[PDB]
Amino acid sequence: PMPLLINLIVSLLGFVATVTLIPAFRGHFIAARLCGQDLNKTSRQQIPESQGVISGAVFLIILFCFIPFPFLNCAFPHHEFVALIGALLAICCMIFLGFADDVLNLRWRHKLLLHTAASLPLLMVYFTNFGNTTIVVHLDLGILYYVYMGLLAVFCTNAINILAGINGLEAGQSLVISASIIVFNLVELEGDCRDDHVFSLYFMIPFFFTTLGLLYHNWYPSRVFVGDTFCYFAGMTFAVVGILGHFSKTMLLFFMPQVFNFLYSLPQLLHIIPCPRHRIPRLNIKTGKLEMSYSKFKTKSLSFLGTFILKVAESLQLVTVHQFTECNNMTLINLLLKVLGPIHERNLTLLLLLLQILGSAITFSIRY
Amino acid sequence: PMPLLINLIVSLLGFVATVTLIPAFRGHFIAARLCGQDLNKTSRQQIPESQGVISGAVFLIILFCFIPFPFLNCCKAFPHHEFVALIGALLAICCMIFLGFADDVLNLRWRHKLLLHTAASLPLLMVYFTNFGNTTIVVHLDLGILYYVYMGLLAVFCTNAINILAGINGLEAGQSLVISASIIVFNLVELEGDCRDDHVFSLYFMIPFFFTTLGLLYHNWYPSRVFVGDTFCYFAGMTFAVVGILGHFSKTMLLFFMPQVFNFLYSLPQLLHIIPCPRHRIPRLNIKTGKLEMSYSKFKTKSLSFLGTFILKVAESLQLVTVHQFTECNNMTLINLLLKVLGPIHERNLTLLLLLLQILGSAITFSIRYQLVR
Ligand SMILES: CC(=O)N[C@H]1[C@@H](O[C@@H]2O[C@H](C[C@@H](O)[C@H]3O[C@@H](n4ccc(=O)[nH]c4=O)[C@H](O)[C@@H]3O)[C@H](O)[C@H](O)[C@H]2NC(=O)/C=C/CCCCCCCCC(C)C)O[C@H](CO)[C@@H](O)[C@@H]1O
Ligand SMILES: CC(=O)N[C@H]1[C@@H](O[C@@H]2O[C@H](C[C@@H](O)[C@H]3O[C@@H](n4ccc(=O)[nH]c4=O)[C@H](O)[C@@H]3O)[C@H](O)[C@H](O)[C@H]2NC(=O)/C=C/CCCCCCCCC(C)C)O[C@H](CO)[C@@H](O)[C@@H]1O
Repeated sequence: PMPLLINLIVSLLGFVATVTLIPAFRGHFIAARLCGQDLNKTSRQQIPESQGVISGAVFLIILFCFIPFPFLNCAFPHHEFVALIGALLAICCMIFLGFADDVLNLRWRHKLLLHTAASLPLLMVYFTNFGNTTIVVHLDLGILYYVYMGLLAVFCTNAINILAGINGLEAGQSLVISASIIVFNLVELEGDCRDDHVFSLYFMIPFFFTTLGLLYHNWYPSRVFVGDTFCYFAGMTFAVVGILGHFSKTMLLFFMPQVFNFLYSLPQLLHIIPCPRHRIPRLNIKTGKLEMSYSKFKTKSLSFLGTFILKVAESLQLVTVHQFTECNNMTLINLLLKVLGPIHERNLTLLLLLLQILGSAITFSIRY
Repeated sequence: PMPLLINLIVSLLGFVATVTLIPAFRGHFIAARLCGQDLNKTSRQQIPESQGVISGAVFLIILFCFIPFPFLNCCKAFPHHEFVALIGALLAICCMIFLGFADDVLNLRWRHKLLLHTAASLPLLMVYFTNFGNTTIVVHLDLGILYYVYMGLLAVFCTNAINILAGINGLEAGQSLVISASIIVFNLVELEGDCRDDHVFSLYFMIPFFFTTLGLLYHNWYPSRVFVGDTFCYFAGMTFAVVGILGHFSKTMLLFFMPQVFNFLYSLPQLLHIIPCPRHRIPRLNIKTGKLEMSYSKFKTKSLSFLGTFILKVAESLQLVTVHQFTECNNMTLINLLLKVLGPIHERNLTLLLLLLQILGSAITFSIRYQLVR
């Protein structure tokens, strides 16, 4: 089709724009103190933080210019245009919130409230355009359905965020997921539901190419860091395409390593097991590779429920406790390291991307 | 009406939210090093910058929560066009808040800022086309694509028109509040007239803006405890451009922009770099007096091109610019011009004077609109 072709053109041009603009603005970011040190590397220099903003900005630009082409000589259909503009509002709000958060370092409560408020537009569009709240069981979920979507949105913004820390991972898994969703959209295009999946494509192709431009700089050695800007941006874009596309189940299935990491980290997130500020592997100076990390805490003080959960985990061979208590920091990165010992940062990132691809293949096998 | 009542309620709640949250987040801003030095006082301390974002944030929140209330049981056919007007306008405003915040953090160049103003203005034009589409000026000529240009530039004007008229305390938020209040009165008067949907839309976007900006002014007033920054400048300008464009009273609105239009044109020679343009063209405080005096731009005459010398000679002829002899030319901004007309004025008094002049401009606009005695 012409719309998809134009979309691809502007998407490639936007990729070029991102790759070009990142270094042009480096001085700006550095002067603004928007930078962070590579915690998993020996050098202690600063590295541009919240680079996603540039990519994010470009992304918006692209869509802002691409809105008209689907409607060339098309009683105008205000509802599809409403879907587009509302989705763009949600995404823009989320990019803006991520950039703000990185500069300001907001507490978790602030984060969650702003996530919900910025997620409302998705519910607006969904209600006005589609507004179906029934799941096969056939039970009509009602208001709770909206809640679900809401939560889903939040999840997508924060899940990708917590599965981070090693060089190049964030944008990498984001790209794998985006590509899988693109393939799924193209397959289902010939099927019964075609408009939903071409919408998902409209939003996915430019995201894919811009995120690629960002990963170009973010790959090991990381010359830049993407930050909450990008994390929340990608999360919300995925939530949008999945919700308005009516394949949130397939998407969540694409979110397998993310879901597993989130649930695995759930005791720390809820303060059951003490949650350090940074829960990433520790580079061993001698090895030249990433070992696991631990949470050290006074044993007796811990709540009873926490001790019980930790004992269950030790029974299941998930946590390598060294009883003070030194529990193994529970993130997917550290779990891969525990199963396969010390791994180089680049190699570990690559392994994680490959596992994501395997999850996508499993999902495709389930659907088909 | 129920929607306007709910709007007023949530607007007052948002005013409280702003006045409360502004000081609460000061630690975040300071720690992030987002602050500026108060150039018009002897103190050297830092003041949190871009606090407008907070207001902006609250603003968005309010409208995100207010979108449903206009449509209550609004028949199986929902009107997507009023809804898209709302949503597109909010996309533009949010994009603009975001642009101002990122610009204050990054200190972007003029080219970058203007380009992004255009790109963030596109949603407004999309809404206008899909919903209204009229491109005829009653002067009766079809402007065609140029109308879309006009609105575009108009948007890009507003965002910047408030930004350049700044520097003293409370001028940005103050003039923005005067404008918003006058536009609210205009919307209410015209509410009972022929065009009710356009003006109730203007109200929807104006009332919460007025009250959140009031929350910001509470702290921004002299002595300034906060700075609003490009975030608030762009946010306000773009909200105004939205209500005016989609409200179909851009002429009346521009008439409300009399101080800002005059200050923009009067600054035009320096903006175009014909006459050398300093990075800050604010009135220089006098340490002895304690009042604000004019500021000049010093430069070698030889470098100055023929056109610049001509403009300067014309200005001197009209008694608009003071020139001494290298050569120094009075900085051209409405603040410096009022100081030329009235000599030294204290900071607070000068701010209040500019607000009063803004009120007079609004009154003139009402007289012209309704053919009333001045
Ligand atoms: C707690 C946690 O996981 N923290 C992570 C999380 O922390 C966030 O970090 C961010 C910064 C981090 O990226 C730093 O790592 C450095 N870095 C990054 C790459 C790199 O290659 N090298 C490098 O040095 C680099 O300096 C960079 O500043 C940020 O501060 C967040 O505020 C911080 N916490 C959260 O988001 C909490 C977000 C709260 C999430 C709430 C979840 C709610 C979901 C509910 C859904 C449900 C209701 C449906 O991500 C970090 C990634 O490194 C982890 O180290 C850290 O352990
Ligand atoms: C050039 C100019 O006007 N500069 C101004 C303009 O410059 C901007 O300044 C800002 C900084 C200013 O807020 C500082 O003043 C201090 N301050 C602030 C309040 C206060 O109460 N007390 C105080 O001390 C405080 O430290 C604060 O950091 C900012 O850097 C902008 O990027 C800067 N450039 C522009 O606007 C360019 C704007 C480009 C204009 C583009 C116009 C194009 C319009 C075209 C329309 C057409 C298409 C129809 O605004 C300043 C306001 O103070 C002036 O000092 C300065 O002289």
